Order: sequence, then structure tokens, then C-alpha cells
Amino acid sequence: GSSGSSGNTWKIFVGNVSAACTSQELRSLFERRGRVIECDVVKDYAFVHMEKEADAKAAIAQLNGKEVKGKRINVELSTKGQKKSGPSSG
Repeated sequence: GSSGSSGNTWKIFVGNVSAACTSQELRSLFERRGRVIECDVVKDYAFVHMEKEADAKAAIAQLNGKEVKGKRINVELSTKGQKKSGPSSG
């Protein structure tokens, strides 16, 4: 069955965040690309949590690099470890 050791929701690390960038901006982006449960911004980096995995990656692709406020933001999946339980589709 399903399980969640910590922070079930997804997590996307966003770096190279312009200084004159407002959270609302980052959220809006991840929002337009898909559903966004939580969206916070750190000093220089950020952390966006999405529900739908499909949308998550899709965004990182259309976001990773996207020029924002003159500065190209670097988006990448925070979660490094992968736990794909069950066999592979055939």
C-alpha cells in the first residue's frame, strides 16, 4: 500500500531566483503548469510542492531554464531517491 515517511507531497528545488522575484511569481508558474499545494521561496533557492507527479516533471521541463526577471531559474526534482513498488507495465 501507499506510504509517506515525510512530506508526502512532491518537492521541486528552484535555484537562481532573481532578487526582485516575488513568491506569487514562482507559484503562478508551477500553478499554470499544474496543481500546486504548497509553494515557498528561500533566500536564493525555492521549494514548490505539487500533487500530480506527471504535472510536476512536465513543469520542471518547461521551467528548468525558463528566463525569469532576466535571470534563468534552475528547476530540478528535489527528491533524489525513487521507490517504484510493484512490477513494470507491459
